[PDB]
Amino acid sequence: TCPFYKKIPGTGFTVDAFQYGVVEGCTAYFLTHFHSDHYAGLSKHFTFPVYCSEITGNLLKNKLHVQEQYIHPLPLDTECIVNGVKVVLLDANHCPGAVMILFYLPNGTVILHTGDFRADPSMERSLLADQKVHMLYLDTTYCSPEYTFPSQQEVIRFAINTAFEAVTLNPHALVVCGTYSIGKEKVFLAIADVLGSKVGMSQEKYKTLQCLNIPEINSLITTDMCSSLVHLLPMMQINFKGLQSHLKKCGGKYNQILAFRPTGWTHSNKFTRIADVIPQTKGNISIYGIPYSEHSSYLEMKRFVQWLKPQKIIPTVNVGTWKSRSTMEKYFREWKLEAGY
Ligand code: NI
Repeated sequence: TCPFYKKIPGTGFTVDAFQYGVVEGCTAYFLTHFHSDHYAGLSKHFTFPVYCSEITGNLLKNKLHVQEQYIHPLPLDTECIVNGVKVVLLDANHCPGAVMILFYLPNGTVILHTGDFRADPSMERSLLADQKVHMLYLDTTYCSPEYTFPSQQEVIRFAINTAFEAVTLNPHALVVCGTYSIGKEKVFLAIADVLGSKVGMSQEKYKTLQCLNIPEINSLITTDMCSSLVHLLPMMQINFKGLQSHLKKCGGKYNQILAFRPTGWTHSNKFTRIADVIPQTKGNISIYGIPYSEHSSYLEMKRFVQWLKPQKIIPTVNVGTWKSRSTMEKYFREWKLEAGY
């Protein structure tokens, strides 16, 4: 059945709750972003109001074939009324089109649902600064102190410098980047830019990227693999067998692959700096795992919450085990006692 942490009290609303059938009493279904664990259930047969960003609405129409009459896109940073309740959508610093949702309840309670997010100090100067938030529905993906990672900017610097050096030493090397969802576009787009290439990809992935309102996209991507030296493949194909196979398909145009896997966290982070990352190599294939995260580190999450000072926190991630739930509740109490709220 629909879990309580997907329901917004005092409303008829749910958040990211499309795989439970008709949720009894739900008058509006919000979708925070286009990732499969969150949209699971949606299709052309859905006949209830879906409330989302413009970009998520493009993807629903084009990829899932949801009918237009049931897609209700909202502008960001704008007070809107939905079934008699004031709401605002905020940028979540996740993947393209991802939002947080502020609900202003008729009784005066204010609720923030972060969806999936990477907390950032820039959020401290949005419409969130303007009133108190009582309840926070929190993306707790990496809510443990072991989870450190570098800035996205540091990671992209490493990737750009590594790719440019490789291809300049060997003009016959091919760069490959893995993907299995929207997000993390900066990785392959930044590398393509430094090399003076477009990124080549399948027709399905090109279609998906053409829904994202990214500026000058027609200048950065292509379905013509022959004209491109940065290729995108399914994440599943980023291994030695899958890459050897891909290299055969390129007909002796290339004699080396440098591949990138933009993972979330991996336990090389507890020890190793970005400067010190090394690839796994077999023959003329090298694979780099790089820690490009679109979720908050522990310290970023902690700073956001200690700034916001919510009265109650409802975790939305890692809620399935008692040991996880209890650990998270201990951190929330530490944060509250350190900061004084
Ligand atoms: Ni997500």
